[PDB]
Amino acid sequence: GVIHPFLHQNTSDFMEQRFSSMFTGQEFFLSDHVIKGQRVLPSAAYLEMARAAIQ
Amino acid sequence: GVIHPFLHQNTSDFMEQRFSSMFTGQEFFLSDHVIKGQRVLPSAAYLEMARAAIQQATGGLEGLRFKNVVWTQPLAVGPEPVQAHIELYPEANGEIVFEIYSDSKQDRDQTTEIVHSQGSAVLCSIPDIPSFDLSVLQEQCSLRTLSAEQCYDAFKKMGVDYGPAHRGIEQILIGQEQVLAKLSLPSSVVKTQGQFGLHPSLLDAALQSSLGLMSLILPFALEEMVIVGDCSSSMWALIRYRVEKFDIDLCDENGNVQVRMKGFSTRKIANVS
Repeated sequence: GVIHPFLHQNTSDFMEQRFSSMFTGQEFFLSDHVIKGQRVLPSAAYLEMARAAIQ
Repeated sequence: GVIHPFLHQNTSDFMEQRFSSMFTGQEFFLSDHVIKGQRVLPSAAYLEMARAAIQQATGGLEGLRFKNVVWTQPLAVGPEPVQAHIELYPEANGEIVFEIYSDSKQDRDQTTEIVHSQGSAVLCSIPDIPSFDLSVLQEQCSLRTLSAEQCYDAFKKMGVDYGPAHRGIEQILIGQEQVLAKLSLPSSVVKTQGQFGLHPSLLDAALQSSLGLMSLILPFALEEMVIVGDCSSSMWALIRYRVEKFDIDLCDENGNVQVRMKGFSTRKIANVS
């Protein structure tokens, strides 16, 4: 399963700590957040993503 | 899904590169590899785990070398799935130290890490190993021939029950201080040939073939291993008795050495009857 709605999988390697997520547009934070006709990730989402990743 | 049959998920953190896998015991490398009544992860699996882990941690090739590998404890998977982990520690000299352990569920106590395998790895170049003339080796190993039925009957008698996925020995030709074993990926698992670099069936068959040299128990150790190329569906294991050390060359149908193992050692126990 997913680690976190914004952190789908850990993909870290010897060089960098990294997390990766495939956003489809059906998630509530995308389908219900439409700016100028296109689904866009909310600014707040980046802060939550960084927080969870650091945790 | 899983990254690799032995690497289910990446769990690295700022402290360590790490991969984690929950083994249920239904996988072919456990249900068909029963020693003394228990499903046990084949020793060969550890090397493949480490190989796969390194390939992920470096961003993926050939020319990998393991050195000073040890096998300390068996990973038995009973009715409860077992949580295994591999941690990789890189060093400045280019060497990668790996440790493969599992979480014990010692009730009334707090979980503790049980170490199953340790070793080092280095990314080195591919050596130009001369091909073996399989005809000459077959001639040198003409003292006796052991069929697959004979080998796995002996194993079953010793309490080692190899299921279909781990009956890679087709026959063993016996020589003096050496044997030459014909190996083949059991048709049960041919589909999976591409999921592994060091396929546990073939490599475990190579280690099984050490039986031909005339019991071996844990801890095990390996001085050196070099991955030269890919494993094939049909292969040969040239085993040479070199203290209590022997060497194994895994070769393709033409005698090319795809995997060279130097210095296998295992604890000697008296054989009963």
